[PDB]
Amino acid sequence: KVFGRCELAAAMKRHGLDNYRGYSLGNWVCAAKFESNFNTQATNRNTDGSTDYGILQINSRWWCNDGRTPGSRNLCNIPCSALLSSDITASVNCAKKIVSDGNGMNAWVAWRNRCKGTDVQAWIRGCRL
Ligand SMILES: [Pt+4]
Ligand SMILES: [Pt+4]
Repeated sequence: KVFGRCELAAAMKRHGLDNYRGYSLGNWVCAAKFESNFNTQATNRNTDGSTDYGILQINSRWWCNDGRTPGSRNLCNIPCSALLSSDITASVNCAKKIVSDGNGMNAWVAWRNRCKGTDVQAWIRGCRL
């Protein structure tokens, strides 16, 4: 599913991401925009053999099992395919674990490079939240 910007903001808010570990909603919407262009079915292969999955491009090296990443850790306890669903619940629950790990949202390279320190409130502007 390809989310609309405000539709996604509303689903993220409902799943408890607004101000989760101090990151306002706009940060999460911005990260999703640049990670996956709001497409729950986005996959991207990394040079190390791991793959990133879903709306927040969560990586198979640490976070999910895809059966093809030798020595992967599966910290979210979830098949990576579950992260591609039109229901964002699995992605949200896993992202909460990731952002709690010590490095906050810096774990998402596009958030670091494209969202961090920008006016992220613009991403929720005009939305009925
Ligand atoms: Pt469809
Ligand atoms: Pt909804």
